[PDB]
Amino acid sequence: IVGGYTCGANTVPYQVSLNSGYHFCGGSLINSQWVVSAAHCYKSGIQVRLGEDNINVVEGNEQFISASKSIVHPSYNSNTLNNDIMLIKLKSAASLNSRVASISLPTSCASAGTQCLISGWGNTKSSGTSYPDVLKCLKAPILSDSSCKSAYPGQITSNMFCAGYLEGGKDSCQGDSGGPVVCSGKLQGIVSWGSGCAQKNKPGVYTKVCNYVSWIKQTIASN
Ligand SMILES: C[C@H](NCc1ccc(C(=N)N)cc1O)C(=O)O
Ligand SMILES: C[C@H](NCc1ccc(C(=N)N)cc1O)C(=O)O
Ligand SMILES: [Ca+2]
Ligand SMILES: [Fe+3]
Repeated sequence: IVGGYTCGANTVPYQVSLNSGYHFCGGSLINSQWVVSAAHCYKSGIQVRLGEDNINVVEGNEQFISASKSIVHPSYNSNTLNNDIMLIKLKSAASLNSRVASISLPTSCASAGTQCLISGWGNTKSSGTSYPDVLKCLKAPILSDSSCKSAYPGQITSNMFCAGYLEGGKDSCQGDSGGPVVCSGKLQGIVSWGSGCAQKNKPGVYTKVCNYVSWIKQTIASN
């Protein structure tokens, strides 16, 4: 996260870190046994780390659980990033408490102007590389479809939305991928892509979760 602030230990209880010997993507806990992340975050040997703040130190409250299976959306296109969503089933159910909790799925899509919270352990620099130890936070508004499409001509599908600031300086970044975009207590987006990080006129692009609620429920119900 670029231009954000330190969230504070366990203030974002649904945030998870996907780990394979190092943090490589974020994710969101939606129930005791399932996590939602981005399809481009797929890889074998994923360990889900819940209740984390400092990802380099065991401070307590952490729960490390192996992924039993990862389900990338069948229509995911790695070239366009359309349908960039993936479900991860935990080998064992997580112990839910004040520090580890699930986030609700949306019942309706969010409108432009809606303020949301984006979080992650991704790069904090727009021009360079600097990964944080603790979780970073950023409040960003969902942009209008017209502004989003004008920023990324012919690259925005109905399953994506832009959020952030056109002036630059504040944005999600590499390492934040798969992480949550929560608005009014509901998971509305997943950190997907963008052009560089925090660049002017190049807001972040996110997977529009409200379009996948039925798919998520039907998939979880059959697995
Ligand atoms: C999909 C992945 N990119 C991820 C990615 C994530 C966040 C942003 C951003 N500035 N908000 C830009 C990105 O390009 C990749 O290019 O491999
Ligand atoms: C900045 C660089 N991402 C580059 C990038 C380029 C094109 C697309 C796309 N819409 N097909 C997505 C991306 O995430 C990166 O994440 O390193
Ligand atoms: Ca830790
Ligand atoms: Fe990218």
